[PDB]
Amino acid sequence: GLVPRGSHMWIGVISLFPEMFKAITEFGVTGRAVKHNLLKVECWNPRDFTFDKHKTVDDRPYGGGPGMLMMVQPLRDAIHTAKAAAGEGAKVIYLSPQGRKLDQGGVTELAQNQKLILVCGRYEGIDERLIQTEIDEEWSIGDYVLTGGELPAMTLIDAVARFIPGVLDGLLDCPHYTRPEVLEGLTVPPVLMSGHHEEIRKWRLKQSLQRTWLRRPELLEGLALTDEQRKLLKEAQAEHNS
Amino acid sequence: GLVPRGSHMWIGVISLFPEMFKAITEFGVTGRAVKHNLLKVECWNPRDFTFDKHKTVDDRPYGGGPGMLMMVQPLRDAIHTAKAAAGEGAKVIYLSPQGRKLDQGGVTELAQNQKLILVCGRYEGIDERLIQTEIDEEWSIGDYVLTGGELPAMTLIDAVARFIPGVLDGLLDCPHYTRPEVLEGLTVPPVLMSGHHEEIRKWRLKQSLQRTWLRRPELLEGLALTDEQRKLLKEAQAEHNS
Ligand SMILES: NC[C@H]1CCC[C@@H](CNc2ccc(C(N)=O)cn2)C1
Ligand SMILES: NC[C@H]1CCC[C@@H](CNc2ccc(C(N)=O)cn2)C1
Repeated sequence: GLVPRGSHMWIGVISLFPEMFKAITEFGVTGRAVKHNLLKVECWNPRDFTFDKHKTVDDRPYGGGPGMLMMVQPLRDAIHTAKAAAGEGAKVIYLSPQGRKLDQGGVTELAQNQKLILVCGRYEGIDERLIQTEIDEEWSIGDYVLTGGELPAMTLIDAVARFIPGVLDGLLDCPHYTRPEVLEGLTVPPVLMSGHHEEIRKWRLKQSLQRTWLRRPELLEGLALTDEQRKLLKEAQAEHNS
Repeated sequence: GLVPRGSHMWIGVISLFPEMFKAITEFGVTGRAVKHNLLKVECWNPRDFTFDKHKTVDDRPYGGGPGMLMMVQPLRDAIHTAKAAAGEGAKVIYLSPQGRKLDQGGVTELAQNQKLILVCGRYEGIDERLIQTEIDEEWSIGDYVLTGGELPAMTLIDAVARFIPGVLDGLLDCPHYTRPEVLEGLTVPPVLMSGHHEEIRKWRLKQSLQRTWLRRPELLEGLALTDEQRKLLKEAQAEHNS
C-alpha cells in the first residue's frame, strides 16, 4: 500500500463470535483503516480448538451455582496460538467489569502498543488461573454488564484506532450548528456567522467550559485550567447566575 | 412465536451503517432474543432520506473549523420516520460523550421503556437545535471517543436486553474456576470442592467484597452493606493486612 503505515496496530482477538468484528472491519473509519493496512484485526475462535464431536466451549463451575464458564483447554490453546502469531511484545487484555475503567487517557496509553491481543469472555467468564497465567491487563469499558466481551473489545479497537496517525483538552464538546440558518424557529448564534475566527474560538471554548461545569463538574477538578480558560469559565458562571 | 414475549422491547436505530447492527441481531444471546421476538431492532439510514444525486449526509459547520456535521434534513427525516413507526411512547436517545454516563442502574432505568429510538452520530455530531427539538435524553457509554454512535448504541441494546425477562448487589464478580483441578500448578480453592453450599456462598461473597475494596473502593461507598457483608469485608481486610 501507499498509505503511510508507520504507527500501524495489530490486534488479535479471541472470540466465539468472530463475525461480530465485521462491524468494525468492514465499515466506516475503522473499515478504511483496515483496508489501508493501518489496522489489522485477526480473530481466533476457541471452537476451532476443540476436539470433541460437539465442539464444546463451555464448562461447569467448581462450587456449582448458576452459569457456565468458558472451557479452559480451547480458550487457552486459542490464546497461545494468537500469542505465537503476534511474536514478541503483544499485551494480552481481558475485557470484563472487574477491569480498570477505560477513559480517554487509558485509550491513549493502550494505543502506544503496536500489538494487542483481546480476549472476549462469554458465559460467566474465564477461569481465574487463566487470568493469572495468560492475561497482562484487565480493562472495563464501563460499569455495566454485557452478554460478552466482543462489544467491549470492538469499542476498545475503535477508540485506540482513532489515535493511529492517518486513521482520521479534557472538556465536553461545544454545540455545533449546520444549515439551515433557522431550524424550528431556532437560529444559529450570530458569532458563528461573523467570520471572526478568534471570537469563534473563544465562544466555543467558553461553551465547552460551561457545558462541562454544568453536566460533569468533576471533569473540571481533574484539569489545571489555563488562564484563558479560568476567565471564560468565570464569565460563563456569572452569566448562568445572570 | 411460543416464547413468552410480555416484556419485549422495540429499538429503532438511526444510523449511516445499519449493517453494523448485525453484530447484535445475528449472534449470541441478543441474536436469540431477536429470533424469539423478545427484542426487535429496526434501522433507518439517513442516506435513504437524501434527494441529491450523491446522497449527501454531511454538511459544513457554521463558524468553520475542522470537521463536518451530519446533514440536518436527511437525519431529521429519518428520525421522524422512526418516531412514526414507533407510535406513542418512544424515548429518543442520542449517544455522545456529552451525555449522562451509563452505569448498570441507568441501564435498568432504560430497560423500563418498551420502545427506544437510538440516534447514532457520526462526523462531529448533530446540530444542537436537533438535540433541542428531537432528542429526549443524551447518554454516554463512557468517557472516551469513538468513530460513531453505533458501537455505543449496540452496547446499550445489549445491556438493556439482558434485563428483558427470558433473554438470559453492587460488587465485582468473585473468582470462578472450572476444570482442570490443577492448572499450571494452580489449584482450585478447596472450599469450592467441599460440596458445602453455604460455605461456598459466603466464600464467594467475601471474595467479591475483597475484590471490590481492593480494585474499586468507591463502589463500596455507594452501598449500604448488609450485616453479613460488613463482617465478611472486615474479615477480608484483616486477612489482607495479615
Ligand atoms: N458476570 C458477567 C461477566 C462475566 C465475565 C465475562 C463478561 C462478558 N461481558 C462483559 C465484558 C466486559 C464488560 C465491560 N463493562 O467492560 C461488560 N460485559 C460477563
Ligand atoms: N467529537 C466527537 C463526537 C462527536 C459527536 C458524535 C460522536 C460519535 N462517537 C461517539 C458517540 C458516543 C460515545 C460515548 N462515549 O458514548 C463515544 N463516541 C463523536
